[PDB]
Amino acid sequence: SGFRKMAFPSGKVEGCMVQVTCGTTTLNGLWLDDVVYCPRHVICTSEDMLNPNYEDLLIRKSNHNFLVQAGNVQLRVIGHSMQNCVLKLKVDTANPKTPKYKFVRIQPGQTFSVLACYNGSPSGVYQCAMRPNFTIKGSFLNGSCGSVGFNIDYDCVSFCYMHHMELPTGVHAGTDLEGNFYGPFVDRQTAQAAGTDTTITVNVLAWLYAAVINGDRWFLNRFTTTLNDFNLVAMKYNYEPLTQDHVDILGPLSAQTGIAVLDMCASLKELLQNGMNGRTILGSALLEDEFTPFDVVRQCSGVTFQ
Amino acid sequence: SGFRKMAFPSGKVEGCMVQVTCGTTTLNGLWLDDVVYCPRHVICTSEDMLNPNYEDLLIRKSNHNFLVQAGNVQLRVIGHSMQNCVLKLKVDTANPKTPKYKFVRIQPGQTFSVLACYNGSPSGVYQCAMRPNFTIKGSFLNGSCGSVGFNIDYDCVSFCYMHHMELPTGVHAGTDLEGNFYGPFVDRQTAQAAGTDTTITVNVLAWLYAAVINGDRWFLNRFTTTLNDFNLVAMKYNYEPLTQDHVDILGPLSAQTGIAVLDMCASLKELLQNGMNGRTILGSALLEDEFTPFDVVRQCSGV
Ligand SMILES: *[C@](O)(C(N)=O)[C@H](C[C@@H]1CCNC1=O)NC(=O)[C@H](CC1CC1)n1ccnc(NC(=O)OC(C)(C)C)c1=O
Ligand SMILES: *[C@](O)(C(N)=O)[C@H](C[C@@H]1CCNC1=O)NC(=O)[C@H](CC1CC1)n1ccnc(NC(=O)OC(C)(C)C)c1=O
Repeated sequence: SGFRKMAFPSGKVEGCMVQVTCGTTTLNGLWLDDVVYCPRHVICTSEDMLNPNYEDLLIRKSNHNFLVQAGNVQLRVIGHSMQNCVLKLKVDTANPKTPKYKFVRIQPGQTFSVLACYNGSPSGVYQCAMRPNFTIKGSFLNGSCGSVGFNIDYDCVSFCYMHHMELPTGVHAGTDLEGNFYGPFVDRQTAQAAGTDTTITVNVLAWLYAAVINGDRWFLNRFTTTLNDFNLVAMKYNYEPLTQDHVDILGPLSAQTGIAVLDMCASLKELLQNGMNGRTILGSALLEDEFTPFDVVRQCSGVTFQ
Repeated sequence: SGFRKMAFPSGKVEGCMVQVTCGTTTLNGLWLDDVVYCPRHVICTSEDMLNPNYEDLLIRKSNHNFLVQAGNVQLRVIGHSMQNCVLKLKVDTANPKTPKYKFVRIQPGQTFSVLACYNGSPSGVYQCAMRPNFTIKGSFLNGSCGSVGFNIDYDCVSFCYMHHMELPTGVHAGTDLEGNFYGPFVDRQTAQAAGTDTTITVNVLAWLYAAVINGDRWFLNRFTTTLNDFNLVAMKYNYEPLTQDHVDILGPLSAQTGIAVLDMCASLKELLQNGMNGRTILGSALLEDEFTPFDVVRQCSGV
């Protein structure tokens, strides 16, 4: 009972967070086995940031210019390399708290938890989605760079995001753990703007199913719709196209509630056309689009991690 | 920048969660030192749950009836006792991951993180306020009982809530870690209901400050209100009276933004009277009251 925006338990990731310092610059790194991953811009001064040549700047560094701290233990750096926009520091000590992990690249619409960190110390955890415009709506102050996003599957931590920068309007951009940016952004202090964002339609539908599961049913109407006719209406409200794959993905929640996906689509079509008229759904006055179908099932069925 | 509902990192608490089974009931316990804390209704059969005589039920139990598992490992129960609505199971092994901790009783309007768990295994983390009506708007399924709420200050975990029950409307009730319920609720199967709730005024003002700090400033206006005139309006909308103590508590946010509390109050009055006319604040179309002044400072400064 109840429905809440919920993050994964963060403990397995907390035990991987370190502080990385290069000259004057400090930010966070991810310690897994005998490697620390962090944003490559740790090697820049503020001077360099307008248009840094990272290959050149790194050549001029040595292992000893990297101070890595795990709490109050310094980790000795014995190698370094750059992969895209991440720096990999080889250290002489493997992290005893390394979880089972993998590195994944997520798609727009997918959600994940962020462990916000400062100076290598976890400070808070919250749930985000990769927006269609390849930004995230995060909460990040100076010092947060190198904080990561992740999912847990059973015992396995999938790292999908490392934080690098803030864009206009206070949204955020970063890379996968191979250092490739999500979106067309670059790690440079230069004019960049996100494209126009859109609503993640499949997620709105997941959350309408969540609503029904939790006893909110006022928006259910007597109609069905074709996929085509739904998309005609939804594109007019800056909604992402709903695909057959999305319809297929919503199948389990459809069967659970006994409301056909295209019947839910017809309800959403009416909500877009007529508004919510001051009413709320699951305690929100807007349609929520940062719960995936999986997120809904997970929360409504109580799936667990150890 | 940016402003998100944010829970504390849950690792220190995760290291304390165990599974407790008695008979056919399995739920969660909190393992600190050599004691496991859980809801006493773990000892009930469903027929007991009508008006359980806990004292007498517990006398009939053996330490052997309590199956406590921490991951793979069975913890032998060597002692049991009861404190209000909480059961304490002494075990023969002290939790090596016990953090620095305290048990606190939270006040209505204050917030805490919940670690929802099932079968002693962590499921998820989220933030709740203790409502004025002594409920929390949580997300809990069968098996979640014994999940706890907490705040972390530096390295010290302040435990403030343990989960016992759901109420009509899909809200939740529970106890402090001494087993005393928040609100007038009782741990038995009997029809119970939350009283009428009120909106935490000071928290709404904190969140409006958070909005301004993050550059969302459209609702600011050149007007001010007296404290009394503010309360006359807001109390019509079932907002808690704003006291001078509240105004004082907001002083750091007032100072950070340069907006006096009674200036911000004029925004709030106008939002209540006229609504948002299609606009949002920090991406919400409603006024949010589950962020404390501390939560906003913490998040807009980065502790
Ligand atoms: C990161 O370097 C750190 N040490 O924490 C930092 C994190 C940001 C600080 C405020 N919010 C953040 O998310 N990143 C940066 O400061 C980047 C570094 C660049 C290599 C990527 N950075 C530098 C300069 N400017 C910006 N943003 C900016 O100008 O924002 C506007 C467009 C909104 C004005 C930036 O992110
Ligand atoms: C808890 O015992 C557990 N094993 O997890 C459980 C948690 C709830 C189940 C669904 N979501 C929860 O939060 N608690 C209960 O089942 C309590 C036990 C009572 C001693 C306190 N309980 C028992 C009976 N009824 C209710 N409430 C109830 O039926 O609420 C309705 C009217 C909204 C359906 C209850 O919480």
